[PDB]
Amino acid sequence: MEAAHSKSTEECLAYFGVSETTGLTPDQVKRHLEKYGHNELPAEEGKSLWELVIEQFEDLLVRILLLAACISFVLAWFEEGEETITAFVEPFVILLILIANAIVGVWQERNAENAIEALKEYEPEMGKVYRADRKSVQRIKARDIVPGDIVEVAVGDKVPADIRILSIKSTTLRVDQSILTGESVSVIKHTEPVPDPRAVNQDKKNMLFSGTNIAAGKALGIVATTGVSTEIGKIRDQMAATEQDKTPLQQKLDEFGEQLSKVISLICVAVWLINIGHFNDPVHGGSWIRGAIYYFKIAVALAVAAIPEGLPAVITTCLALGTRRMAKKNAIVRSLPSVETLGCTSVICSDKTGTLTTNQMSVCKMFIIDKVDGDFCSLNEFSITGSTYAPEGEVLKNDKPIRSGQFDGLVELATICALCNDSSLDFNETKGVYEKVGEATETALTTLVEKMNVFNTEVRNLSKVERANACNSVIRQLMKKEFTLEFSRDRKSMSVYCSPAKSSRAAVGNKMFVKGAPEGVIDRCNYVRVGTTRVPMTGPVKEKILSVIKEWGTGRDTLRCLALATRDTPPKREEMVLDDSSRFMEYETDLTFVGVVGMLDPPRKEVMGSIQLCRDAGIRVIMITGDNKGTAIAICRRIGIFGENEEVADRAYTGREFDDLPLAEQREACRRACCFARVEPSHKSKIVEYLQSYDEITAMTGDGVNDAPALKKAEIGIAMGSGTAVAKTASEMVLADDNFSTIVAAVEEGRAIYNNMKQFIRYLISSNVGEVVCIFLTAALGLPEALIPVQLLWVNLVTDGLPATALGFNPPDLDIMDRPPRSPKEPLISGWLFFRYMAIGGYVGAATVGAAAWWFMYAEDGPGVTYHQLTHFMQCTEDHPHFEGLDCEIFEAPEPMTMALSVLVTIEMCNALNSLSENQSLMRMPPWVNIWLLGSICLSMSLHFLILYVDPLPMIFKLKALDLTQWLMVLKISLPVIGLDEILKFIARNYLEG
Repeated sequence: MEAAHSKSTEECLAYFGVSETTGLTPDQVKRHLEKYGHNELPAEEGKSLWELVIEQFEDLLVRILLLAACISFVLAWFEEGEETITAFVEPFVILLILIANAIVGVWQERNAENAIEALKEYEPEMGKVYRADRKSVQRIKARDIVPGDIVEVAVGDKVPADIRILSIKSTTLRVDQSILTGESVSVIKHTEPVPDPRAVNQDKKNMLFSGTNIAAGKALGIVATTGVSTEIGKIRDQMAATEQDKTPLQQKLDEFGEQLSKVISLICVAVWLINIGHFNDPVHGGSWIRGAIYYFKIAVALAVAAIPEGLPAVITTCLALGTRRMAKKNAIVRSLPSVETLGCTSVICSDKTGTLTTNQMSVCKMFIIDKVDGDFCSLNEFSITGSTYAPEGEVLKNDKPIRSGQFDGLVELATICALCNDSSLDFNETKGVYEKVGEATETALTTLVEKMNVFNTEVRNLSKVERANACNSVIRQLMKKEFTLEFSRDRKSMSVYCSPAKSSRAAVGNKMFVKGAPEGVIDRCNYVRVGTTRVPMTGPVKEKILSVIKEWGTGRDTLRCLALATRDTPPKREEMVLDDSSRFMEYETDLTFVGVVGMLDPPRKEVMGSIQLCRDAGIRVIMITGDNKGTAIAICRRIGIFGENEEVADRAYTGREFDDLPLAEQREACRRACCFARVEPSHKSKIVEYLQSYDEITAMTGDGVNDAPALKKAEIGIAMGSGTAVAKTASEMVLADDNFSTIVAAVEEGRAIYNNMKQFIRYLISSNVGEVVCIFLTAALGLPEALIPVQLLWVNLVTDGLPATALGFNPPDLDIMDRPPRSPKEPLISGWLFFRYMAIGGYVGAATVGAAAWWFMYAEDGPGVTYHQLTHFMQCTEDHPHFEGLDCEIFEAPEPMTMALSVLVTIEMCNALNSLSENQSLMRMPPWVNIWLLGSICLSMSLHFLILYVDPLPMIFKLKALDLTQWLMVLKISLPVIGLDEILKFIARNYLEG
């Protein structure tokens, strides 16, 4: 690793003193071991999440509760033993709950690391290295690279470590970058320097890393690095040995968690500390040590209520049962905790040629020179009938279907596209896929001549395999190809040499068909192919070629234009010396320029629909591409990635521009930025960091054996279907098909997931404040019962799980997409929503001042008594030395404790209107929306009978009162005060309707 890309290739030879000639000798091998290492690469290291992020804060309350329970038992058993009855069995039931906490805990960890799960392995086959340590072409194996291996990347060499190109033993070189970038495109690197000091991998466009050499390019490259030192290794393991990030909904878990824990830990301790007086007094005190431990357990019950353990297991359950009915798009669901987390997606940064450009590269347009007189040209311009790898659908004459063989120029044109085409299309029926065999450029040509069907062959009548190459090889069966000299960067053309078969016309009547990059062809093309005829290169003809390159090339319509020229006067294998670049170049004149074909990386497709919602309504799609700025501009406008014919400069920033400007302006590319041109993993990470500092939290695409800080540190790894194992093993949302719906159903179904987590987390935070305030009543005042430790846990058992899933979840709420644009800046805890939370908190607070404390009077439906005066003075009742302690303890009696428990259960359950819809209250009551609440009510009902009547529970808790109206003090607050939240939804800009 060195500036290398920037520097002379000739210097790069000297950098290790190596060549095909003077090869890597044994002490050069040694010399390099003695510097760089030898591809020591860490594996997987799927680190966990749950306990660390949640339990290990409140552990010192919730888990040590077990120890405190044991100590209270140990005390009592030495003092009044069995006699402690309720609070004797209470430590055992606390133990039972702690066992259940541990079970729920281990389930949650074995999902949290199971999100990460079995990340990374499988390097594909390395390369043929020339060496001198054995001067033999060693098909090297991953570890035994010793920087300076002279790798012939060529036939199926998955380029091993950090390489820089030295020399090519062919005129083409195409190195696929799927396995390096995500972007599944066989890029043109180049032998010579890329002068700019940019350290990133696209800007290193002569440095090679894990790229697929697609055989078209018998190259030779120097291994510039090996080991952790290697860019590939470094960029793997700095993410994928310890992966995690904000995984979008988790960032909104922060909002609650980060504050809550610290507050809860503190207030639990405060409840204990204030009690210094009130631990001494009678039914808990006397032996005030009991009192202290009692209040500790009460304060820990407060912690349980405020940080519910069930909650994340519940999301995992909602997730499981949700996702299997959501996801009508590409979503190979790699792991459960990827999805109900993914559903607050804010940016989908997809690599270009997968989905956003369907990796189905066919020719979309062409023009031939039709006929020319008085220099004015009939250019027989055309679009091609129908996108995709469909060899059906011929050619449109402006733009209506025509069998292409009806036009004279299209004969020799088709002969170019079939012959000057050494790659292919196959229809591997076995896999059901039209495989783009070899270079996508020539696959496009294959599909083109199949569509064209110049020789009117039956085609769809041979097997659909043969139908990918039939018309093609009919042409080849006439004009027998008899060598090819492939596309060089320099001459900007390739020469296929072909004459008839059967008719012995080789050498003599042997034509040459040339294909290459625009200008380099259009100037050597000294003749215009006037369809059949030939004239010189005439003016207005060349003028309209020179419009087309900018027309269908810088307009919204932009083709990847490829110029095609026939040679008429039959060249000679006898004059064709078959070696140098320029030799070929000068043979390539007498060129009757036929026209330009254009492969616009699929037309329609479809990729535009999503992008509206992915510009405004929420989830911004970015194109990641190896395309340069100018091309990417138009290439994006073509598919609505920048929507209309609006201005640019900004909308497609290059990874170069991005990196030229220091980190502030680099950041100030990222917000709502529509495309990032010339980008790879090294840029993808930076894009995420900047997106996160706008809250445009990510889902980033890649596949490659160094896409790791774009798989994670990127919220969700979107695996390209394409190259490497590590996509499909380590990225959570695997793509398979090219459908654009994948994007749309984030702004649809992903926002449903967001609403799931909303109503779910809402319920607990609004209801279970009742449990929270119960602790305040029982602990601060003289036992005016609400919820003794075990009694608390029953309300928990009612309110966690079942109501959260009941609202959640399923069709969550009304207005699924139709809900306001989820503009990445909305909190979870929206101001007026927090006001609602506090209002419901006020309600459950007042209802717990009810509990038994108020409720022993007014309309009790049981204890026809009162002394609700006394409650005010703290030191109420509690066994004899207390204010008015003639009685033992009126709240300790059967009906009040059990009923206080029961009233909290019911009053918290009333929140299942306020948290049911977010705000569309009345209209989200009809049972075709999520009404699992029926099951929640069934829980409360069955548990009511159980807790009251079935005596084993009355031992631990207290005994039955009667199923009745009950609590007409407190219950008759609930429904009116819920109606007050209706009024609160109408406060300000006061409409009064709902």
